[PDB]
Amino acid sequence: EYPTVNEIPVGEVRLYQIADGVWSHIATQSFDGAVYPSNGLIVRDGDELLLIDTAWGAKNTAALLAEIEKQIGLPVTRAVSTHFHDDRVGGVDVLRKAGVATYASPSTRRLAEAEGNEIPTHSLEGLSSSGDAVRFGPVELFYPGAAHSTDNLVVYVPSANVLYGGCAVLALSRTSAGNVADADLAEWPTSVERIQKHYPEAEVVIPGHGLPGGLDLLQHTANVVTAHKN
Ligand SMILES: [Zn+2]
Ligand SMILES: [Zn+2]
Ligand SMILES: [Zn+2]
Repeated sequence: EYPTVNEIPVGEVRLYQIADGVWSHIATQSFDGAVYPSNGLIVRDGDELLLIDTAWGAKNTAALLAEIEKQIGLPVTRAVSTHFHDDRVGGVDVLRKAGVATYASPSTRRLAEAEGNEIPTHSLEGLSSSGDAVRFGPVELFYPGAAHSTDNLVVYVPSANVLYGGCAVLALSRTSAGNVADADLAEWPTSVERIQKHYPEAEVVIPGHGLPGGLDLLQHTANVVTAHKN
């Protein structure tokens, strides 16, 4: 029942309910000759919402806000981008203009600036080194170490044991490590191991692109990245 890339035209956004007050959002985008799906998260924060990642671009993110209004009907007040690529920060300006407080680590902000991407405005403190974790409303933010990018964060929702891996975690469908332009292939398996050790009770694991699954998405990722690296 999870929305697939084949089912979502570019410009449309789907929501998928994972638990009471937890949704993923799914969008698609034209990239490097293909159409890719992309996931983010929505977590209820009292009578407000916390958004994890944009929907990969301004038009997609505007559609996301519209979809949230008609499906959930609570305001997005804060957003966190989990690394500096456009599928995570592309749309930050739309969010900011809509009244949303956009957040990222200092590293992500720096890298977004350097890449010419939109820059989340507010800085997350306490995430500078491997293994660091902080609470942020209804979620925990965790820096597992460099992986898909040097700055990538993962997000855990303890109310539902939902682990949002973002792009540091690969879907089972991936046969390569994907876009590795900014990746640390040497560190990535160790960073996955940190996630495995810190979140052993995760029920659901959501990758940055493609279908959610269980904990074996983590070991899958380590396996693919190690094979790639070799
Ligand atoms: Zn990325
Ligand atoms: Zn602000
Ligand atoms: Zn990605």
